[PDB]
Amino acid sequence: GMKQIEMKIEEILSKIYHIENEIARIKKLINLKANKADVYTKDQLYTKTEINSQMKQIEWKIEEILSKIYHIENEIARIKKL
Amino acid sequence: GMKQIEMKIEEILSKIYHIENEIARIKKLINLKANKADVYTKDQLYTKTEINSQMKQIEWKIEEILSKIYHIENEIARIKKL
Amino acid sequence: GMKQIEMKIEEILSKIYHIENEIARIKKLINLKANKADVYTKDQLYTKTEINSQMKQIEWKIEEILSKIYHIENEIARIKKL
Repeated sequence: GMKQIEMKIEEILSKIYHIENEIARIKKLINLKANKADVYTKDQLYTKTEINSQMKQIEWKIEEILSKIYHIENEIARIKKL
Repeated sequence: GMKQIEMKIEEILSKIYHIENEIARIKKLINLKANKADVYTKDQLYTKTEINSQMKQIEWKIEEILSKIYHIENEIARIKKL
Repeated sequence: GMKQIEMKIEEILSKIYHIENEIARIKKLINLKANKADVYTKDQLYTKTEINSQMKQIEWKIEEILSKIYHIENEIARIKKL
């Protein structure tokens, strides 16, 4: 059954051929992936949404300050009879 | 030694079987990994700790301003004899 | 042609040997890659450059406020003839 062995070998060669192709693809895919060492994880970062919320709170405080200052400027104008 | 060849073939088939299984696993693993193109690296980002430090400095400045404004309001009250 | 079969088998064994080595390497590489589940993507994050721009705008507003307050302090000094 030498011909039978020859058939099993060709089957094996085709399996290997497709595996080698899949490995070539995999290696390329892996090179497009980010390393753990080069990135930060979610626990280490604020999102845009979170930063926006923090910034909006600062804006609010600044606007309250601007209103206070404007009131003071008019209080001064009143004191100066001006 | 046809039986001997048959043994080597079965050994090879089992090696291939396990390789194919490992490749299937790998492909699934890879699909769960983040692409370099979709993420920022550490050099491009501030952490929560860094943002917190920056925000705390802004808070400090705002509190110094609020204290200045409160002093000015009382200076005005004193000028008004009020 | 038993010797011919023996040659094809050794060729196959060497192909498998190198594949197994490449798979071992791949598995190690994959373990160094970041998971999608553990990271944020670009659309979800501000970069250092963007945060710096936002912070610089806050600094600008704070400096404008400090200048306003300094002017008011001197207006008060003038009112007090002091």
